[PDB]
Formats: sequence, C-alpha cells, structure tokens
Amino acid sequence: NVADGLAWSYYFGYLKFVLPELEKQIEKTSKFRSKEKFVKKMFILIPSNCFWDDKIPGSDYDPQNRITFEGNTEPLEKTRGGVFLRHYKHSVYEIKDGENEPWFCIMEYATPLLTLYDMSVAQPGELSREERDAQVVVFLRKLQDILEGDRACQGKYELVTFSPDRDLADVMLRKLKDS
Amino acid sequence: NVADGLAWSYYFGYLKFVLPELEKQIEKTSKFRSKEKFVKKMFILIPSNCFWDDKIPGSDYDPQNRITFEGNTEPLEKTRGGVFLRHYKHSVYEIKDGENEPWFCIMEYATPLLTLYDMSVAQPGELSREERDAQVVVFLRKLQDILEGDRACQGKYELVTFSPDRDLADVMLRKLKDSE
Ligand SMILES: Nc1nc(=O)c2ncn([C@@H]3O[C@@H]4COP(=O)(O)O[C@H]5[C@@H](O)[C@H](n6cnc7c(N)ncnc76)O[C@@H]5COP(=O)(O)O[C@@H]3[C@@H]4O)c2[nH]1
Repeated sequence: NVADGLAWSYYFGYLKFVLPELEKQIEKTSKFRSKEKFVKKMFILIPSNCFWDDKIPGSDYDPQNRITFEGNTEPLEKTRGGVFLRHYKHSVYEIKDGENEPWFCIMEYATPLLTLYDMSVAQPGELSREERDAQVVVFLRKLQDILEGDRACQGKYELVTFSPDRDLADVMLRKLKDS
Repeated sequence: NVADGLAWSYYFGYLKFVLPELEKQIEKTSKFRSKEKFVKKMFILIPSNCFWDDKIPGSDYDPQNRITFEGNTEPLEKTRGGVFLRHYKHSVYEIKDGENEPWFCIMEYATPLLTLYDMSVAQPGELSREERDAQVVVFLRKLQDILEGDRACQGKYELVTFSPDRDLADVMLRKLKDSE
C-alpha cells in the first residue's frame, strides 16, 4: 500500500516525462553524443537493502573502482508545483570493461526506496525492517507494472535489481552486454 | 496507508534538508534580503482537490492576478540517489494588497498530493475519489506530525490549506497579516 504510492509518485512525478525524452536529452551534449557503447536508457538501480551511497564513483558497491562519473547530463527544466524551471538531470558514468572499450550509461537509484529505508530507521514502529523488505518487492512489481503500461517508456529504462553484496560493476556489465 | 509514505518521502527527500536553512538560502540574494514584508518560510500549498496549475502567477486560483513570480532562490546542491548535485530551489512570489505595500513569500504546492490526484484518475479502482479525500487528511496530519517532531524545521514552514474555490491571494494575505 505504502510502496504503491511511492511507485506512482516515482512515475507521475518523474519517469513519465523524463524517460520519453531521455535519449533526445543526451544527444544535446557533444561529449556524450560522439560516444560509442553508450546505451541511451536509464538504469534504475534497485538495491534490496534500500540503502546506498548517494555517490556511486568508488562507492561500497564499486570495490574495484571500475565505475567513474562522466559529468551530469543537460538538466531538464520544467515548472512544477509553483517551482519555476525545476531541474531534472541525470549522471553519466564510465564502466571499465577490462581491455575492451569502456561502457557509458545513465545510472540512478530508485529514490522512493530511500524513503523506505529512512522510515525503517527513523520510525521502526510504523515500518519495521521486516515490513520494509516486503514493500520493496511490491514497489518493484508495481513500478514494473506501471512502466509496462506506458508505450512512451518502452525500451527507455532498465530495472537493475541487486543485493548490496554484489559488485555493481559486474552486475552492470552483464545488462550492458545484453543490449 | 499510501498517504503515510507520501508524507515521509516529502520529508526525507525534501523538507528535512531544505527547511532548516531556507532562510539563510534566501539571504544569499541581494534582491531578497533588503526586501520588506518578506517572510522567509515555505508556504506549502495544500489544495483539497489535490490539483493545481504549476504556474501560480495568473493561475486559476489567482483570478485578480495579484500574485507575481519574483524569481527563484539560489539552488541548494546535494548529491542524492547516484545523481550528483541535484538542484533544490524555490520560487519567490509577490502578492498585491490593493494600493498598500505588497507581500513577499515562498510558495510551493505539496507535490506528493499530485500523485494522489493522478492515482485517482488513472486507476480509480485502486484509489477512488472518496478514498482520495480520506488520504489527503491522513497526509496532512502525518506531515504535521513529522515536521513538528523536527526542531530544525520549527517555524520555517507554513501549511496553507484551502479549497480551489477560494482566492489564493486572499488566503495568503490573510495568513500573512494574521501572523503580524
Ligand atoms: N516542490 C518540490 N520541489 C523539489 O525540488 C522536490 N524534490 C522532491 N520533492 C518531493 O519530495 C518527495 C520525495 O522526493 P524524492 O526524491 O524521494 O522522489 C522523487 C524522485 O524519485 C523523482 N524526482 C523528482 N524530481 C527529481 C529530480 N529533480 N531528480 C531526480 N529525481 C527526481 O520523482 C519523485 C517524486 O517527485 P515529486 O513529485 O516532485 O515530489 C517529491 C516527492 O514527493 C520536491 N517537491
């Protein structure tokens, strides 16, 4: 129930209007446009623990330092909720693929998940650590259900679920190859 | 409870770190500090319908067109969810009081409410308009409880509840004047 609202908010307040124009947005940067092996879809990071380092380069998920920040994308300006020209931008990362050419992709954590974690820590009485795990599952399936119902979001995103024990670089490299 | 999550997200993902220094953020702009009748607190707009025009100046809520966009504040930069330096800024508005001196304040709609509205329209089976009305109340009470439990957020915000039939300019002028 609570995860349901977070999934809808994640769509209506973000994904619905940032995914259809994600490809077009990236092309505005020469540094990004001239790039090969750059998948033009949002890789939504969904860790099972619901916690992450807001900074991915050299994060705990990236032990070998194969992931590197390539600068943000052109910020999308949109007026919403009385706030003029609110900024919607994404971070481009560089993933070393051994001796091969490095990979480039947009990586973002599912921000509603941070609410679930913070709730479990700040108010364990409303959301227990056990209850938190259940809502993550609901969130994923609900979000997937919503996005699958949006033709404009078709092939504009990739849900990357992984446990925090996994090497983010390894997990990412597989999905990057599978494209 | 869906409204509970929306309230917590509105806090943890926004209000918790934008409210305590909201005043200081405003002072960074020369045009704003020297301004009189300028309350340095976020007036969170909470319409009962949960729907609004994203542009308040000359909006449907502002018939007499007394509200005017006076520019945004210096954006607060913070890296969140793998996104480097997300921008968190607010819009300053000017409210005309007839021939008298105008008022200045930050006005924002409660963005989680738009989710409640959109849910009621897209999937009425999951969230009916009757259930939506109940969830707005829960959201409001929850949001108040959360903010009241944070002294850093004390007296740095103002919840402005109103029906979409009322004149936003009037309601705001009332709230601003009653706070002396
Ligand atoms: N008025 C206003 N100005 C803001 O800057 C702002 N930032 C957040 N919020 C509201 O706080 C709550 C929690 O924030 P969160 O990041 O976890 O979820 C966000 C986040 O997952 C995603 N999103 C929205 N804007 C951005 C953005 N600029 N960058 C990345 N992700 C974003 O979409 C969700 C819903 O956004 P909103 O529908 O605008 O309202 C949010 C939300 O209800 C804001 N409200």
